[PDB]
Amino acid sequence: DELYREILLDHYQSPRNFGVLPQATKQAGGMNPSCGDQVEVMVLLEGDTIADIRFQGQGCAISTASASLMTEAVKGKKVAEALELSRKFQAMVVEGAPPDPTLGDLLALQGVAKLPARVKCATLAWHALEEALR
Amino acid sequence: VLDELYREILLDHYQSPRNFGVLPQATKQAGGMNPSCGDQVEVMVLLEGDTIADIRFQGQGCAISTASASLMTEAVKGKKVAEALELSRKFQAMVVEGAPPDPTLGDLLALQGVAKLPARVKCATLAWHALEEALR
Amino acid sequence: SVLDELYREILLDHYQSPRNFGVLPQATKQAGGMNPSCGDQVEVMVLLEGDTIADIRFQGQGCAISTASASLMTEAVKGKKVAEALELSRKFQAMVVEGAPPDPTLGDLLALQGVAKLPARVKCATLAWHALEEALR
Amino acid sequence: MSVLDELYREILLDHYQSPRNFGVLPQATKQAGGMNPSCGDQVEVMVLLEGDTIADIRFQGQGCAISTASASLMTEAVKGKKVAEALELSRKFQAMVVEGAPPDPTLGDLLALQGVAKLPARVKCATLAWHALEEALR
Amino acid sequence: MSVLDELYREILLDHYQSPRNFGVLPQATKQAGGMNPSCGDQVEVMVLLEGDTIADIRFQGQGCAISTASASLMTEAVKGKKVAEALELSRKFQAMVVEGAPPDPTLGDLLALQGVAKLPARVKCATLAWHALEEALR
Ligand SMILES: [Zn+2]
Ligand SMILES: [Zn+2]
Ligand SMILES: [Zn+2]
Ligand SMILES: [Zn+2]
Ligand SMILES: [Zn+2]
Repeated sequence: DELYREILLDHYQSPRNFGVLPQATKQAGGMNPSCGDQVEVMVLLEGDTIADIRFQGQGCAISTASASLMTEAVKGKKVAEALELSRKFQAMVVEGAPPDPTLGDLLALQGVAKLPARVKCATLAWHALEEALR
Repeated sequence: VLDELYREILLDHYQSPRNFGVLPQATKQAGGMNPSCGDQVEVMVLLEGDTIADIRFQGQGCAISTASASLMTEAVKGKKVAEALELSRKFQAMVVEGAPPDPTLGDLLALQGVAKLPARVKCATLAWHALEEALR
Repeated sequence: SVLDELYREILLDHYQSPRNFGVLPQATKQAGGMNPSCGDQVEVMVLLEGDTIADIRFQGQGCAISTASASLMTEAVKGKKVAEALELSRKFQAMVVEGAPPDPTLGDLLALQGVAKLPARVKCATLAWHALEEALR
Repeated sequence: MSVLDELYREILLDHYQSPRNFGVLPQATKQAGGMNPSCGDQVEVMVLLEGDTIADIRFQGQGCAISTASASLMTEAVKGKKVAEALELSRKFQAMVVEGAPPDPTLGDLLALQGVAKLPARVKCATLAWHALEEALR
Repeated sequence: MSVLDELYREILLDHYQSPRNFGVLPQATKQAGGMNPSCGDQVEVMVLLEGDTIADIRFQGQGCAISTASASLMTEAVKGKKVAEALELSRKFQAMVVEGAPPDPTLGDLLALQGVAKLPARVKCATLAWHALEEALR
């Protein structure tokens, strides 16, 4: 709908779930020395569900929007279902895999496939998440 | 241009969704969840007789479900329950079926493009199904 | 082409933030319009300090075109002589209804020039103007 | 540039929506008016002069987005400048919009209206506020 | 060319309208001013040094949208970095906009100004803040 341009802008300027989790079950950071992106993901698990999740860090607009979108994409889902969006998303931008409708707002970051130099900027948050949920 | 205006309508509603929130003394509420996208919604309405005196929606999902929910509450607020149902059928005929858009849909016509996006049709109709469920 | 798409932005801006939206208690005259085609409704109120349209505002719920049109309408008419407003009304209708070459004198109104290609939406744009014409007398 | 052309468009839109220095100016040293009936634009420029410098300036009127944005951008470009300087900027501005000549960066945000050179029927919409300024300073 | 283009335009607009680290830096260790004699852009960069680390940095000035956005983006890019890392960024930024070199990925959000390279006469509006930074750090 090309309104995905707004999704990117919205999340870049108003990142969701940005901050610290008082009580967290899992936590893992990530960093990109080159661009200067850094993100730490905190997660609260209840059973096999991501009860709450938040991120912290600074970096380019792409990494900030990606972290925001990722937190919104997995909150309330099961760890398994979360790891599936991760592997998938990494496909949309790393291997240039084909788009997937079940990614919803995450689609807004397809173009990252192009300009493979910034792919690192978009997967930082997802790597941190997987390192947390493992 | 029509295409330019519809794009702008969807953006405006995604950015500033109308009637977002909760109704304190809601006559009847109803919730809804999406299987293919995982969109979740809940609609609350205040009825004075058979007129939707007020309505509100909350929850969240993709941009489409939010814009569609906003446009929906805007179109039915203050309207007769029967009118809300009339708009709902017209909307679904447009989005679900390839049916030629009913001109009385107004700004809801901006979501016409979803008709050619299955797996995304449920993102648009979620709010409407919850509304119907809320109106009994 | 920084300007080549300015009209679209002007139009989109008026849809988003329509001007003179509200009411004018004690308006010299008022008039309402409605086209069941799209389901639009409009209320026009004007301040006639004699022969000039001092202030003006519009009410009613309708689609984006009806909203933008009535917005662009009030901005193009406020503070102008009654006759001047009607002159613009004719020029505007000539543009959207008859699809005639838009009169450059229309200024910002040219933002709606594309409506001439939309038979099903012509009344959406002209509604605010017909209401204006009924009020102004 | 594309990204830059869009930044400029945003600048124009901003000045269109919220023009700067818009309104009457108390103690105005002088003021001049201008009309561009070809479009239906009208503008009034008022200046407060102190020596050879424009201490303050404002404009009023109504018209297309281009003329209003040109008026707003013009007030911001000359406020606090030397009368001769303002006139110099007006020279360069009209040279860009009327002669399509290569505009130097000393026009700054005014460069947003550079494309008007390719739009003969809009040149007067852009130059109106400046002719008024010049007449208000003469 | 349009996904990030859209985002880049937004970044520029946002930094120009709401520049970051804009104000006087009281505890400034060193500072330097830069000026584009013609465009009228002026900037002053103040840095608070702790060892070889730029602990804080702020800028002051007035000018065109490009110069403001650039100064804003520059302060964000170098705050918290070592002096040598800031000078490298400056070198890369100038290679991008002055030499038109293949934009170095490490520039991040600064890549939003890559397009200024296509407008030679406006390149000085983008580099002004960086020259002031370098002078302050010398
Ligand atoms: Zn990055
Ligand atoms: Zn959805
Ligand atoms: Zn209509
Ligand atoms: Zn004009
Ligand atoms: Zn400059």
